[PDB]
Amino acid sequence: ASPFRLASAGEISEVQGILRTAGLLGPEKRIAYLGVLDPARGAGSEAEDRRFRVFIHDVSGARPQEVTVSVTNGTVISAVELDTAATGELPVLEEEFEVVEQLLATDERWLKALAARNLDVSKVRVAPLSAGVFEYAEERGRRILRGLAFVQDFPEDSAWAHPVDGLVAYVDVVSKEVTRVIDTGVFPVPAEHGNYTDPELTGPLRTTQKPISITQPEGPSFTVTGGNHIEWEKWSLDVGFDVREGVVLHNIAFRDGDRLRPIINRASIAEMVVPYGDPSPIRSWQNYFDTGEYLVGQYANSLELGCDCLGDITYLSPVISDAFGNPREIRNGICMHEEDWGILAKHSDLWSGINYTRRNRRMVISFFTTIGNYDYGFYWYLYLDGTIEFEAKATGVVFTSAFPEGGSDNISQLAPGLGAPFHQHIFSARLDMAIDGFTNRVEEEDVVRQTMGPGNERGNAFSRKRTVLTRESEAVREADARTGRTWIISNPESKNRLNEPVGYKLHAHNQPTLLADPGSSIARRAAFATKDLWVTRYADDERYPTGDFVNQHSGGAGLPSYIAQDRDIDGQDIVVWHTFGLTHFPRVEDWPIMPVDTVGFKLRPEGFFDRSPVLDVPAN
Amino acid sequence: ASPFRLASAGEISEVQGILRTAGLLGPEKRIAYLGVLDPARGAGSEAEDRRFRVFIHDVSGARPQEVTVSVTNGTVISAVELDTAATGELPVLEEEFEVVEQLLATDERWLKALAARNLDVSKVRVAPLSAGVFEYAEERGRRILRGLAFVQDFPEDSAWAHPVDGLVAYVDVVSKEVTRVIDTGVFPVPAEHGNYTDPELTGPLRTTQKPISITQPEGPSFTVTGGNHIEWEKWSLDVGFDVREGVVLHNIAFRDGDRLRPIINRASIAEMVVPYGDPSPIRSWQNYFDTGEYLVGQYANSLELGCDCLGDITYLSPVISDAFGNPREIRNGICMHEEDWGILAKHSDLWSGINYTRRNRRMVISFFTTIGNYDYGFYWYLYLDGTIEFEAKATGVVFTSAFPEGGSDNISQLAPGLGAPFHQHIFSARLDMAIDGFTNRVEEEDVVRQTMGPGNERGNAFSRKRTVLTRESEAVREADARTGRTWIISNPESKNRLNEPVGYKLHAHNQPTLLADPGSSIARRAAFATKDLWVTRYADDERYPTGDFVNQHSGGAGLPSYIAQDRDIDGQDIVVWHTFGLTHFPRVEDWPIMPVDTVGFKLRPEGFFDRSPVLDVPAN
Ligand SMILES: O=CCc1ccccc1
Ligand SMILES: O=CCc1ccccc1
Ligand SMILES: [Cu+2]
Ligand SMILES: [Cu+2]
Ligand code: NA
Ligand code: NA
Ligand code: NA
Ligand code: NA
Repeated sequence: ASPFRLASAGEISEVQGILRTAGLLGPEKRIAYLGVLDPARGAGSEAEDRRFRVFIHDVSGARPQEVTVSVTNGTVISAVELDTAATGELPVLEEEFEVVEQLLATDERWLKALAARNLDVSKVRVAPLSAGVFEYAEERGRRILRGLAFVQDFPEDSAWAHPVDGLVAYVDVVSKEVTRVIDTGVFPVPAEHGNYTDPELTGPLRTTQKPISITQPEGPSFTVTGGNHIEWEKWSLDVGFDVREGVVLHNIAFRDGDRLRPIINRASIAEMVVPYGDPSPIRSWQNYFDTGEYLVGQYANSLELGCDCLGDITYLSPVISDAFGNPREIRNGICMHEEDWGILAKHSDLWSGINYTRRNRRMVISFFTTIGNYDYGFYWYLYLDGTIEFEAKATGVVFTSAFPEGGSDNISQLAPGLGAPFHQHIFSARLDMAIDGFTNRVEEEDVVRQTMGPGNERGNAFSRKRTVLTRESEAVREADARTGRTWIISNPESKNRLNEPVGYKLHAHNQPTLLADPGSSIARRAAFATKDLWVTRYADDERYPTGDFVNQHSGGAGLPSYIAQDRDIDGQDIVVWHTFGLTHFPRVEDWPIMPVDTVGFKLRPEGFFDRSPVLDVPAN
Repeated sequence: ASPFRLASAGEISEVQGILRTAGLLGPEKRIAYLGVLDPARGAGSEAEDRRFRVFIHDVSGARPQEVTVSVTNGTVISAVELDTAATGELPVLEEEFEVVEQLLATDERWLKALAARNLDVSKVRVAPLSAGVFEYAEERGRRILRGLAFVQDFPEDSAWAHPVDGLVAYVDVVSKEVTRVIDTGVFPVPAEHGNYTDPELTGPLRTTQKPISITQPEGPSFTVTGGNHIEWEKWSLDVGFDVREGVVLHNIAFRDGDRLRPIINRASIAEMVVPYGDPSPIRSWQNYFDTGEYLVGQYANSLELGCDCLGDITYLSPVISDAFGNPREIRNGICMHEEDWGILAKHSDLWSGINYTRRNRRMVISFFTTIGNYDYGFYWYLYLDGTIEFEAKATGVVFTSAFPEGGSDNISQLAPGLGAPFHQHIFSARLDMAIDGFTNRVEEEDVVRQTMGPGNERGNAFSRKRTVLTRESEAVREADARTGRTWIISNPESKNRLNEPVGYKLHAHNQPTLLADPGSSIARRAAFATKDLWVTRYADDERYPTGDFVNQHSGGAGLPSYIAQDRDIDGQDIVVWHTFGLTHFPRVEDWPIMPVDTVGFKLRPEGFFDRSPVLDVPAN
C-alpha cells in the first residue's frame, strides 16, 4: 500500500504494454532508462498514482523521447521528443558495449594499426567509453563512443594487463561509422599477465586463516514490512532502488518517545565522475559518469552469502526493465544486516563506584556495482546514537596504459612497461533534508581562535561562529579543515528543551575536489565537483547535480543552473548536495587487483535530542 | 628469552629489594614512575641487561630522584637528585587524589565558601587537577594541585551533574598548605541529576536488541609466544606495556616471502593533552596531560568478556609497581582479537567471465583507561593488506561548569543551569620508523594542479610533488587537506622490483591542532600540539614530545629542544611524531554520559611490496 514500495515485475510489464499500445515501443526503440517517480510534495490526499519516467532511444536515428506513464490509470501522461544537440544524449545502452569492438574489427584504419603491432584482431578487446564534449564539431547531435584497446591472450585472461597505447578510435554507434582512428605511435604491449587467480602469481594459498562465525541465534533485530519498510532500534525508513542512482533511502525517521521525528526525506548518491589526469591525447578526453552516463543500478551484482555479505542477511531483489521493457530481477542485489560496532559508551567513576559499559551496533544497507574495470560498494549505516553514515568502497582493476620510457608526471608504474594514469573518483550525495519537518536552514560552523588580551588574559580561549546561508547564491561552500569547518542543518521552528533549534551536523572528510583546470570541459560538465557543499531550494525536477542527460552534454546543466534562481533557503524545504571523493595516485599494491579504499561522510545529531538517545540500551 | 618481554612480578620485586638495600626506599619515599628500558641500538651482542627507570618522590620535602637499576646484575646503575624548579615536578601520585579534598575540608576559607552556598562539606567532592605554570611566583619548585568542586547528593550520585562554579583552590600537597582560595561569586549548583543508570532517566530498557554471536570454532588465527610475541597473517610484533604510555608496539614486521621485513621499530602514544578554552579564571589554567602528568597505563581498566571485548579474546595481564614497589597485576588489561572487516577485494570481469571476492580482516590490540571523568580506548589495528591504523575512542563524562545566565561564547549548555566548557583532546603518536631497516627519509607529498595550456591543451592534467625533509630544522610540518598533503617514509637504499624506494604513506585526519594563543603557557608546554608532523633523528633519551617531567614544567622541553640540534634526517635512523586531535564543542547528546567519538591515523604501503600482498588470501 505504501507509495514508496519497490517497482514490481507487474508494474514494469504494464508500462511496456502501455508504451507498446501507444505506438512508442516498436522494433527500433530501446528503453535507456526506466524508473518510478517519487510522490509529489503533500501526498496526504490519499490519491496514489504510480508513475514511471522512461527514456526511449531509437536505433534508426529518429529523435529519442521522454515519456511519463501512469500504471494506476494505464495512460501516457506526457511524451516529448528530445533535441539531443541541445539537451544531451541518452545514457549508454548495455547492448552498445559490444558494438564499438565490432565496428572497429572491420575498419581498415583500425586493422592497419593492429597489424603494425602484430596483434590478432580476435584477441583485441575494446572498452566502450563515453565521449564527453570537446573540439570535434561533427560530434554535436550524434551518439559517439570512444574506444581504447586491450589484448586478451586467452579467453580467461585479464585484458587490463595488456593495454594498447598510442591508439584510440571514435565511433558513431547509430550510423555505425568509425569517424576517426588516431595512432600516435607504437608502444610495447605490456607482457606480464595480471591473472590474480593463477597459482603462478598467487603462490600457495594461506592455510593460516581460521573461520570467524557471525550468527544471530534469535534472528535479526530489524523488521521488514511491505517489501521494503525497515524498522530498527527506533529508526524507520523505506529502501528504494533506481536503475540510475542505485539504492535510495526514503523517509528516514527516528522514534523519540512517542513521536516519529523525520530527519531526511530522500538520500541518494545522485552522480559520480571519474576524471583522468593524463594529458596524452589517447586519454585526455576520458571522464566517465558511472551514475549519469551508464546507470550504476543496472550493473548491481548478485551478492553471495558468506562471501559478499556475512552474518544474518536479509536480501532485497529489486526489479528493473531491460531494453525492451521486460522486467528483470536482480537476485539478492541489496544486503541488509546489523553489525556489532564496539563500545558505545563507557565510564568507571571514582566517586560513585559505578562501572558502566554499553555496546554499539549499526544497521548496514549495501549494494555492489561493476562497470567495466571498476567495482564499487555503496554502504549506508544507521547507528544506535542517531548518526547516519555513507561509505563508498572502491576496488576492481585500475585502468591502465603503457608506462613511457623516461617516466611520466601523470602516470604511475605498476609493472614493467605498465602504467596507471592518475585520476579521481568523485561522488555527489543528494540529501533532501527534513529535520523535524521541512522548514530547514543550513549554517556553516567555523572554529574561532582568539587573541591573548583583555577578557582572555591567559590566551587559552577559543570559540566558534555560525553563518546562516540565506539564499542559493551564497550557498556554494568550500571545505576548510584547518578551521574545523562543518555544516549544521537545523529547524528554526523546532526547539529542544533548552530552547535551541534542533539540528544535525554534517562532517566531511575534506578530501580534494575536482583538480582539472576550471576552463576545462570536465569542469563545466561536472561543475558540482568543484565545490564541497551546495544548498538548493527543493523542486520536483531538480534531481541530478549534472542534469537529466549527462552523456555528451556541453556543460552548465544541473547545480550551476539551479542556484542561478537565487531562491530563499532560510527556513525552507531545502536539499543539501555534498561532493566528496578520492584522488588516486595508483601504487604497486593496487596491481593486479585493488584492495578496497574508502571515502564517505556522516551526519551526527546536534541538539536534536534532549539528552543522549541511547540511555535505554541494555547491558547485554 | 626475548629482551622485549613484559615486566614480571619477580623483576619488580627485585627492583624494590635493590632500591631498599641501597637506602633509596625508606618510609618517606614513593615510586611515582617505574618502567623497563628498551634495549639500546645494536643489541646484537646477545648481552641481555634488563634495566628499569624509577622516579622516586619524597613526601617530606627532600629532593626527588631519578634512578636506573639493573635487575640482571642487581645493582643501582645511576641515581640523580632532581631540581624540580629547573626540570619539572614528578607525575601526580594516585594517593594525592584524596589529599586535595581532605586539606580543603579543614581550611576556613574553603568552609566559608561552602557555607555561603549551603553545601555540606561531607557531600563536596574535589577534583585533583594539575596546576600548570602561570603567574604565581610562590609555586615555583613546589608541588601544587588545583581543586574544583562537585556535589554528590548521595554516595552513588554522579557528582559531575553538580559543579560548584565560581570557586577554585590551590594546594601544596607536600607542605599540606592551602595557598589560595578564589571565590568569584555564587552560581546556582545545577540541580538535575545525571545518573545514567536511574530508571527515571533511562526509561524502560529496550527489549528489541537480539543477540549477535561472534565465535571462532577453531580458535583464533594468531599465536602468542613468550608471553607477548604475536604472529598473525604474516605480521609479527611484540606487545609491551608501560605505566606512562600504556600499550607499546615493538618490532612491527611483515613476512614477505622468506624475508621478515621491518616496518616500525617502536609505536606508542607518547603524550596527550586536554586544553580547555574557557577564559573564566575558575578554569583558564586547566590543561591536563593524561599521559605525561597522570600516567595513563596505571589507570587501565580490567576488560570484561562479552562487554568490553567481544569474540574469541586473548588477554594480557601486565604488571606494574604500586607506590611502594610492590608488583600489581592489571588483570585482563589488554584485549587481543581478530575481526572480520568486510570486503578486501572484488571484481567481476566482463571479458574473462571471472567473478572474484575476498574478505578482509584486522587484528585488534586495545586497552581502556579512566582518569577522573574521562575514559579512553586505545586501539591498534593491523590489516591483511599491510595497513596499520591507530584509533582513540573518547567517552566518559564531559567536564562541567555552570551555564551563565545570558550565555557564553566558550561553554555549551547541556541541561538547565549546566555547562560544558569547550576543549580539545590532542594526542602525539611517536613512530620510531624502520622501513626495511633503519636508513629512512620522510617526503611531503602534495597534489599539483596544472594550468590549461601547451602540453595540457584540454586542462585535465594533474600531478604530485614530493619534498625530501633533510634536516630537523625543516621537518616541522603542517597539514594541508586542500592539497591532499600526505607524508611518505621511505628507505632510499631498499628498492622494489621497479627500482623505486620502498615506502609507507601516512594519512592524517587533518583535524585542527592546538587553538590556544601561541603566547600562552599551554602553547609553550604543549608545543608539539601546534604542528601536525615532526621528524627527529633517533636518540635514546628523546622519549616524549613534552620531556620527561611534564608536571609544572615551565615550557620548551621536548620536541622544540630536540629539533634545535638540526640533525641530518636524510637516510638516517629517524622518529616521526604525529599530532592529531578532536576539538570538542559539547552537544546535548553528550550528556549525561558521552557516546564514543573517535580520531586517529593510518599508514598504508606505498611501493613497499612488488604487487598486492593479499593475492594468497583464500576464498573462504
Ligand atoms: O566506468 C565506465 C567506463 C568503462 C565502461 C566499460 C568498460 C571500461 C570502462
Ligand atoms: O584527567 C586528569 C584530570 C582529572 C583527574 C581526576 C579527576 C578529574 C579530572
Ligand atoms: Cu582509482
Ligand atoms: Cu571532549
Ligand atoms: Na548544448
Ligand atoms: Na527538504
Ligand atoms: Na624551569
Ligand atoms: Na628509526
